[PDB]
Amino acid sequence: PMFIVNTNVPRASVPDGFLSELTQQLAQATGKPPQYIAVHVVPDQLMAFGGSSEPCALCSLHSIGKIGGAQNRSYSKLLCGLLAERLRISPDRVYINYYDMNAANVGWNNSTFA
Amino acid sequence: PMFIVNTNVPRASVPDGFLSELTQQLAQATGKPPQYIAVHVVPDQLMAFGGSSEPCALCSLHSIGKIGGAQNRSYSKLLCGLLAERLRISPDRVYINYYDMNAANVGWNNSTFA
Amino acid sequence: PMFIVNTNVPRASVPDGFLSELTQQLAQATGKPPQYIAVHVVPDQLMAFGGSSEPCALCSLHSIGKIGGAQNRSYSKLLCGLLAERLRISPDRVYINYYDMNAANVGWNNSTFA
Ligand SMILES: COc1cc(-c2ccc(/N=N/c3ccc4c(S(=O)(=O)O)cc(S(=O)(=O)O)c(N)c4c3O)c(OC)c2)ccc1/N=N/c1ccc2c(S(=O)(=O)O)cc(S(=O)(=O)O)c(N)c2c1O
Ligand code: NA
Ligand code: NA
Ligand code: NA
Repeated sequence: PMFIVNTNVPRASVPDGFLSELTQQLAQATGKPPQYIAVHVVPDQLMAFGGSSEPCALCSLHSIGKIGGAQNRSYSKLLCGLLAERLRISPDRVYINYYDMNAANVGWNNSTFA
Repeated sequence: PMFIVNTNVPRASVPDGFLSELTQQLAQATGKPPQYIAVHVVPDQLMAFGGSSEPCALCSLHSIGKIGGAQNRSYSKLLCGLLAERLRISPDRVYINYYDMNAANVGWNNSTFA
Repeated sequence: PMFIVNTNVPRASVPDGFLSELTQQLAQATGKPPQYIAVHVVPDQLMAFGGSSEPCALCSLHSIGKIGGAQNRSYSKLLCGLLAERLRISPDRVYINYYDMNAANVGWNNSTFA
């Protein structure tokens, strides 16, 4: 799975340890081994949410399967939780787009997952 | 809705008010409430369009609904118009990918829109 | 087609000519003219792959058609090869998401490709 967070919070506000915490929490939530989890955090962005420049985040989570209505509600609770507690971003200023990828449409290590 | 622009135009060439202008104009073109519109501008990027490093932009508009053949033409006209006028990027060096998101696949406020 | 690579390798490690090499080789792999290929390299990113931050890349290739099981295997071998040779990124720390876009969902030059 791959999780990306783009945010206007400055880099100095992202705690040491945050990529590793995301990695573990995501391995647990998706049930995938942490070796297959990739995480990307992009701070200091020029962005607005509802017109406002208060702390916000635009995120995505791509996974081959493990995406669906109930799982996505559970991921959002987890990930909004983490963004609130670690980056002090309000959950109503977070979007997370979920993508259930076909294994044939994900390249890795010179091939695809199909 | 979430609109993202990545461009090789430098930050100093992004005029004050640009994020607000996008928010406002997208609210109107899409008909959706502006409190839900997020915008994100990423300047100074290392990019090429057609092999050329002349100003260009690669963009995404994601929304729950309001995505379709006629509507996307209207957004393309609007958004190429703003990138030409404000960032001096030629419309034929702009790509915009449109995504009609399922509500179950967008997290917000600890849950999803489902 | 549009190819984006996000990587933690520093900008000074991206060799001169790399965006042109990606442009040329993708034009060949996809069969589309290079005038229509866009590429975007994002170095110096805060990322982890499998819990750690050795060189890695998270990529996307969007194309109108020319996306499918065999083609994507070939694109993955081509793009992992380039990232390994040119950026010193191991193929097993690369993910590439492939997206077959509908023409009506790609804006360009004030309209869409529909
Ligand atoms: C805004 O639109 C929606 C909103 C909701 C909704 C509302 C409220 C929610 N949360 N409320 C609260 C309240 C208090 C909270 C408090 S508090 O202390 O009590 O204050 C503390 C905390 S805390 O942080 O725990 O402390 C909280 N979290 C709180 C909190 O979460 C919420 O949570 C997830 C979700 C759900 C669905 C919606 N829209 N759905 C669709 C679906 C399809 C559409 C299509 S189509 O069908 O797909 O085509 C086409 C088109 S169109 O083409 O554009 O016409 C459309 N418009 C579509 C469309 O709109
Ligand atoms: Na130049
Ligand atoms: Na896109
Ligand atoms: Na992607």
